[PDB]
Amino acid sequence: CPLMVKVLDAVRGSPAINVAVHVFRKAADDTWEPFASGKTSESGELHGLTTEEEFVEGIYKVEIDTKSYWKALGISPFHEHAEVVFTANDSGPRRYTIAALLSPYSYSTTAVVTNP
Amino acid sequence: CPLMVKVLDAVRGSPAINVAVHVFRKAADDTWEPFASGKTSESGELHGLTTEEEFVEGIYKVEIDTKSYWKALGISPFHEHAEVVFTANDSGPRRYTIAALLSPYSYSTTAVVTNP
Amino acid sequence: CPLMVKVLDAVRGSPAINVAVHVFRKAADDTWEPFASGKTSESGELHGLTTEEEFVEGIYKVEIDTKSYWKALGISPFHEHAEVVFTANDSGPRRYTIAALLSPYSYSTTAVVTNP
Amino acid sequence: CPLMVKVLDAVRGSPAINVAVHVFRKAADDTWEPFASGKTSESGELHGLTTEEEFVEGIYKVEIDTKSYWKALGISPFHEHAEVVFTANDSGPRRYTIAALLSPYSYSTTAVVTNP
Ligand SMILES: O=C(O)COc1cc(Cl)c(Cl)cc1Cl
Ligand SMILES: O=C(O)COc1cc(Cl)c(Cl)cc1Cl
Repeated sequence: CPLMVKVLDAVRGSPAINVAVHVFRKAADDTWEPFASGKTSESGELHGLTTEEEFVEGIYKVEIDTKSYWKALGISPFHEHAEVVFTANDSGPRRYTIAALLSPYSYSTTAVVTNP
Repeated sequence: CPLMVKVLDAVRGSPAINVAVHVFRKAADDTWEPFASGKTSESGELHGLTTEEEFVEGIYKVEIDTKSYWKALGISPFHEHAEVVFTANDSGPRRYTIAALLSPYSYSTTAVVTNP
Repeated sequence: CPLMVKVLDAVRGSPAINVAVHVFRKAADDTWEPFASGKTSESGELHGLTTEEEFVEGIYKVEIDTKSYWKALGISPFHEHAEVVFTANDSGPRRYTIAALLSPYSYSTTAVVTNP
Repeated sequence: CPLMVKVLDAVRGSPAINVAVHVFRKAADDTWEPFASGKTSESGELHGLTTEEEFVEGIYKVEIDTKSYWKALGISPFHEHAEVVFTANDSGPRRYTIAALLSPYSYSTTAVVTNP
C-alpha cells in the first residue's frame, strides 16, 4: 500500500471515523484530476486508495473532508477541509502515510515517507 | 485588520520571515480569484491584506509558500505549500488570525477569531 | 520581557483566557522551586512573569493548568496539565515565548526565541 | 497492551527511533514513583511497558526524552523532554496510546483512549 491516510480526533481522543478523503493528481494541463477516494475506517485509517503501478510520479493533493466530519457530529468547524499537497515518487517509489489530527478550529498534518 | 496571517518555524524556534502568502476568494463558478498577497515580516506576520469593506462573507483560501521557504534555507521539505480554506461569517467575531507552525514534513494551523 | 506565555483554544478558535500558569526553576538538589505565576489575559497572554536580572541561565518548567481551564468550560479533558521544560541559554536570543495550543485530548507547544 | 507510545519526527518524516521513555505514577505521598520504561522501536512504537494487572488507577507521567533523541542526531533542541500527565483507569480499565510529533523547538501530543 503506497498511500495511506490516518485521521485522529483531538476532542474525543479517538480515531476520526467515516472521514471522506479525495485524492487528486495534477495533470499535464495543470488541472487537478481526480485520482482516488475513500473514507476512514473504525481505526481512523484509509487503505487501498491506489496501487504501486497507478501511483506514478506527480503532484498529489489529499483532501480530507473535515467540515463534513464535524458537521455530522453537529459541530460547526472553521475549515472547509484539510488539504495536503506534495510531490510523490520523484526519487522512485515510496510509501506515504498522511496523518491528520483534527480540532474544530485547528488541524495538524504530518507525513511519514518510507522506502520499501 | 480583518485578516492577519502569522507563520512560525519549528526547526529554528523563530518567526518564519519572508514567506509568500497568497489569499484567494472562491468565485461563483467555483474558481479561486486572487484577493490579496504579501510576504511575512521579521515577526512572521502579514498585516494589511484587506479592509473590512472588501472582506465580505464567502470562502477564502490562504496559500502559504512553505516549499520556497524551506528551499531558501537549504532544507528539503515535503509539502508544496500549506493551504487553509475557510468560510468568513458575519455572525462570528470580526477579526481572523490564521496561524501556521511549520516543520519540513509537518505543519499545524489554527484560527483565532475574535472581536475588539 | 524575557519570558512570555501564550495559550490558544482549538475548540472555540479563541485565546485561552484565565488559564493559570506556574513557572519553576530547577534547584541544585533537582527540586522545582517556584519562580513566577499568573493567569492568561483576555488575549491569551501572560506577560511580566520575570525580569532580565532575575531570569538567569538554568532549567525552567512552565506548567499550564489545562484541566481547570476545560473543567471551567464544562468539558472533560485528558491531561492534568501541560508542562514545558527547557534550558534558558545566554548564547541564544534574549526573549522566550512559550506558546501552547489546547484541545481536550491533545496539545501542541512551540518556543519562539528572538532578539530585539 | 494498555499503554503504548508512538513518536514521529517532523524534520525527517519518519518514525522517531530509539527514543527513551520513562513512565511514573504518583504515589500516596504525592511523589512520582518510577513505573515503567523503554525505548521506541524502528516503527517509532513502544509496546510492553505494563500489564493490565499492574496498570491500576492513578495519575501517570509519560516522559519522552526528546533532548536525548535530538542530541544523538547532533541537533541542539529547545525542550528537555515532552511530559504527558494524565489520570488513567478512573472509570475502569482503558487502553491508552500516547502519540508525540517532534520538532527541535516544538512538539504535539495527543491521546487515543479506547474501551476494550
Ligand atoms: O498564535 C500565536 O500568536 C502564537 O502561538 C501559536 C502559533 C501557532 Cl503558528 C500555533 Cl499553530 C499555535 C500557537 Cl499557540
Ligand atoms: O498515529 C501516528 O502515526 C502517531 O501519532 C500521530 C498521529 C497523528 Cl494523526 C498525527 Cl498528526 C501525529 C502523530 Cl505523532
